[PDB]
This record gives sequence, C-alpha cells and structure tokens, in this order.
Amino acid sequence: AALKAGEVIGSALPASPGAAAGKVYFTADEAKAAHEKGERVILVRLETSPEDIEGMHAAEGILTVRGGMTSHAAVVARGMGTCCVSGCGEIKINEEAKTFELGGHTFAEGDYISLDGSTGKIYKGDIE
Repeated sequence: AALKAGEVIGSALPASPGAAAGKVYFTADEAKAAHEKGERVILVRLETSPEDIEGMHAAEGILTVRGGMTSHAAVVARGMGTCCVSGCGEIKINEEAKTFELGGHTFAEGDYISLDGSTGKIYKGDIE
C-alpha cells in the first residue's frame, strides 16, 4: 500500500535506518509537551546537538537541513537507532511558524508527516 506512488516531496541522505511518523516541531520543549500528550513528534534543525538527546527520544524522527554522511546527528542516531535525515535539497524555512519548503510541498510546523529512513525518502500523512 502506498510507498509506490506516495505524494512524496523529496529525499535527502539516509542518515540512519529508521521510520517514523510525527508532527513537525523545532523545540525540545514542544516535545516535552507532546511526549506527554501524544508523542509521535519530529524535529527540524539547521544543526544537531548531543544534549538535545531528550528531545531526540521524544522525537523518534528528525529531518534537518544540515547534518551529513556522519556527524553528531547520525552518530547519536545510530546509537539511539532513531530515524533521522540530513542535508536535504534547499529547504527554505518559513517563519510563519517553522516550516521547510522542499520538493513540491511546504511542510509547516503545524502538521503531521511520515519520513523514511532506510534510503532517505520523506512522505506526509500517516500511511496505513
């Protein structure tokens, strides 16, 4: 089902083999609330850091504009087996909130998306 014609937006580099479905968010604080309300959260950042770990767990998924073949982002992910992406096309961030424009769609920090980690293919809407 799907994954054969999903309206996928783009595909960055496969940081760590992972699969997740969470709502976009650019803060470890929002994860604390989410993690306590429903979890399933994602994290977008122009740079990854260790201490953010707590934010990493709650964020079983991470789509950043930076990162690379290997770095704190991946290294930490490979250790936490968490799904994470790094270095995408030209994700333009929109302050309207905290979005990122990629492929042919604008993902705003205010929706639900499903990103893959095993080849590096992002998708939106919880598959089923």
